[PDB]
Amino acid sequence: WTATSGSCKGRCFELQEVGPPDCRCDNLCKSYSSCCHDFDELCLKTARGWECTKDRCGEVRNEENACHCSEDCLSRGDCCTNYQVVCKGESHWVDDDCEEIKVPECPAGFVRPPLIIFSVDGFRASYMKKGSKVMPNIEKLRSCGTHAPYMRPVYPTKTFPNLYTLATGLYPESHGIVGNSMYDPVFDASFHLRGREKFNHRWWGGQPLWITATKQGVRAGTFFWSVSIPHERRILTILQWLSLPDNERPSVYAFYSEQPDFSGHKYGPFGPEMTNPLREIDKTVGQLMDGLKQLRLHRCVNVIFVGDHGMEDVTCDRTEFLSNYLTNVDDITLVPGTLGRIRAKSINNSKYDPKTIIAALTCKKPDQHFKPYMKQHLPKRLHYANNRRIEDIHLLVDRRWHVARKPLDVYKKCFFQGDHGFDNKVNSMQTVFVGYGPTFKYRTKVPPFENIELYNVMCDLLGLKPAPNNGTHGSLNHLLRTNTFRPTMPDEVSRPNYPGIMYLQSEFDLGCTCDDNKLEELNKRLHTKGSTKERHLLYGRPAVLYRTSYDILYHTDFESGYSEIFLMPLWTSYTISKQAEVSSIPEHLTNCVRPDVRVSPGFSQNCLAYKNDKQMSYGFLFPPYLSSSPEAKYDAFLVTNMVPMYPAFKRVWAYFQRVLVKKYASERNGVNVISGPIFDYNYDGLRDTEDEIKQYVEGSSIPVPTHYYSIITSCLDFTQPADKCDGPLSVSSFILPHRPDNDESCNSSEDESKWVEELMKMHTARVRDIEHLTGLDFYRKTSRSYSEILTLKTYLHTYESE
Ligand SMILES: *[C@@H]1O[C@H](CO)[C@@H](O[C@@H]2O[C@H](CO)[C@@H](O[C@@H]3O[C@H](CO[C@H]4O[C@H](CO)[C@@H](O)[C@H](O[C@H]5O[C@H](CO)[C@@H](O)[C@H](O)[C@@H]5O[C@H]5O[C@H](CO)[C@@H](O)[C@H](O)[C@@H]5O)[C@@H]4O)[C@@H](O)[C@H](O[C@H]4O[C@H](CO)[C@@H](O)[C@H](O)[C@@H]4O[C@H]4O[C@H](CO)[C@@H](O)[C@H](O)[C@@H]4O)[C@@H]3O)[C@H](O)[C@H]2NC(C)=O)[C@H](O)[C@H]1NC(C)=O
Ligand SMILES: Nc1ncc(-c2ccc(C(F)(F)F)cc2)nc1Br
Ligand SMILES: [Br-]
Ligand SMILES: [Ca+2]
Ligand SMILES: [Cl-]
Ligand SMILES: [K+]
Ligand code: NA
Ligand SMILES: [Zn+2]
Repeated sequence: WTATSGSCKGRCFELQEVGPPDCRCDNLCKSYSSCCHDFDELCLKTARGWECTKDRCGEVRNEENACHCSEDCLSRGDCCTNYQVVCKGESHWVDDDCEEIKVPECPAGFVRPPLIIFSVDGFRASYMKKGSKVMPNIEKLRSCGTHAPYMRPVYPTKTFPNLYTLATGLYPESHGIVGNSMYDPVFDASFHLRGREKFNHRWWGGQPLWITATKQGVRAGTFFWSVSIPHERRILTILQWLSLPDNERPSVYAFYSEQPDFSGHKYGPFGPEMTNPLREIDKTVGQLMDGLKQLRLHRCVNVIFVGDHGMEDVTCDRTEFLSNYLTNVDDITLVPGTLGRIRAKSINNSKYDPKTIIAALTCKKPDQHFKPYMKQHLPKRLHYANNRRIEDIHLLVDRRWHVARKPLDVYKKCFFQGDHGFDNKVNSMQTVFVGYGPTFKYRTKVPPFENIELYNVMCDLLGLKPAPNNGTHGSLNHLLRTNTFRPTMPDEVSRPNYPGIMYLQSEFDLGCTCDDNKLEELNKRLHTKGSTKERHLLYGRPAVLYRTSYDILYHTDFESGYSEIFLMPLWTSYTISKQAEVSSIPEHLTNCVRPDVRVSPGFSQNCLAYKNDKQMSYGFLFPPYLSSSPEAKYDAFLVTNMVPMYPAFKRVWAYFQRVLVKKYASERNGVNVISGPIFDYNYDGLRDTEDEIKQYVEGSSIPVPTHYYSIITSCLDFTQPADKCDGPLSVSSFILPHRPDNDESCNSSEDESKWVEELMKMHTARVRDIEHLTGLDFYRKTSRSYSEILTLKTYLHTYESE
């Protein structure tokens, strides 16, 4: 109930929203059906259009007009945006040569440059190039400011998940908006685009920018606009707030456009009807910049031009139906479309088994256009598991396709030609970033980066301290002229032991067996003292950021940090030069495992546990294949280099170590490799403590990893070898799930050269992802600036074409 019979006189677009049943005059009132009786009349004026004309110049002020061409209008802050162009002989902002903005050029009484976020739904990254002839204002922003060739959205590449990530710096799994449509078992409530329940505050976690501003004494314009408020009115409102007295004037604002997403859905991303929406958007930017120019704010305000996701070609005929796979299709609920989420129709149904559903959806048709997953088996890069609102069964849908439950669903709703929501590494889902103003750089191109990083930068631009979030603060310092955030490296929490030879061979009873001169004895001892360490540890040893007990172990070919708690390395580091040669494991050494006389029997794995464990075998972190000599090859068979592996995963690992490491060393002019295990049994993307481990090698205290990582580093200038690099670095990394079968890879019964590298590409990762998962901090000792290293650690190698 609203007493909609109060009034909006003097209250139009009120910054503080008022409490029911008293009527509302804020930019969201329409959406709640709660505006005052007179809202349309006083706040949504249209009389005489949106532009001044020759005849309107110096007119007598008429309050009924949409915007004004009278003399006083500038003081009042309510001129039409073209007033000075038409009535005072001024040029449009787009027609002015651009000039570097070295410092904020603001009116007296501004305490900080204001920030305007101009957000656009479904603005695909390639429109910057492809639509460049019809977007001259945006093109001026882009070429004169700081721009990225594209920006990476979060998964799923839907509107609310992405808008709310921009606002908060958080993964959907942490902020809680995990979809456009959602079911929450704890509330027993649903969240939908149509309807009331989305307005409820319990859906929305983290701390969005407007709340971060307010709490720290920075005033915010209201970010959200009702769909029926026209674009010109949104602009004029923002220009109006900017004219308020110093004590009431907001410092941060948002504009939002429904376009080009709205038309993209109907016509596809490049439909010929797409030109017009792009024209209209550019026109709106023009109006803003002309309006800012009139108020002398065009060299004062920082402007961010940002999209939420791109748009892909999708039609009705490209639909996969679950009714073609499952005979039980009525016992499941599906959240459908560009992703699939499956739960049980009824929790009272005790016959429902996710395992049998997964199996029935796996590699059934030769060109199947989706892949089922338990959510914890999804690529770690998506960060899409740790929320009770994300269903245990997920379907990753191929770009260009839809998944539905039954054919009836599609033709009882062909309509659409565009959709979005696929994997966030897909080119067509990529979106835009342009920064323009005194705080951004001038005429600068920056590399692609993820939208989770922006909250920190908007905090920096406003002098705010950010709420805890998933950005890496400082990784975007290269976008900024000043207001950079200078972080310090985290401090090491545990220091390592450096054990010497302390145990006799016969003290080991491990069920392990192996068939195994002063010049070359002083030699091998210095190798064990760490003489080649500078070759294999190029960037310093990683720092252990938690409390634990570990050893540094040195060898001719590799160095490791060996965990006495988990009985295996946390990390193993080695360098493979361009010229290195692959050998095989000799026959006399096939089943060789050797005791490590630096490490107590009690802190060692044992062969008897692997013999007993019928499902579990073992592999090596440093590959024996890449030993630098027959004598150094013995080091690779030490029990301290051993880790548990399913026979199915060994096929993956062996191919990576035997074939791919050498391949990258040739292509890259040497590589440094750091490999290790990851334990994430509760799928929170964070390192498990020992009491969190759900699985051990049978009859032993040997914990089983959920994943294995590798970080592969070389010189960005590939004419220099990896161990003699003078400048910036180049990285690619992966987090491979440690699985007892290869069901994920439909081609797996073929040769490894046909499926392994594809799987690895899918499980590509940022070094930062690996840091969360291990509690390690890499690249401690380089010659490079720390901000540059933070950017390197947030890099993702996506394996998409240009
Ligand atoms: C991305 O960045 C984010 C933000 O930094 C990272 O997430 C943080 O991770 C922390 C570690 O998981 C976590 O810290 C916990 O906080 C608990 C208090 O939490 C409340 O307060 C915060 C701050 O105001 C608030 O933001 C939280 O909001 C969450 O919950 C509501 C829903 O309930 C949502 O509206 C909101 O979206 C958010 O949900 C998300 O987070 C929770 C986890 O908190 C998930 O479960 C959800 O699925 C969703 O992802 C909260 O309202 C605090 O209680 C915890 O303390 C326990 O654990 C520690 C171990 O150190 C121990 O000392 C304590 O004893 C305590 O254990 C007790 O409770 C256990 C469970 O009940 C029990 O088993 C024990 O026996 C003990 O009794 C803990 O400190 C922090 O909340 C989140 N923050 C956010 C915003 O998510 C995230 O990790 C980053 N991701 C990556 C990959 O880096
Ligand atoms: N109607 C709407 N009006 C505004 C927004 C919006 C969401 C997020 C942000 C950002 F980027 F700052 F976080 C700005 C504006 N979304 C919708 Br939907
Ligand atoms: Br939002
Ligand atoms: Ca974990
Ligand atoms: Cl969804
Ligand atoms: K075994
Ligand atoms: Na397979
Ligand atoms: Zn859309």
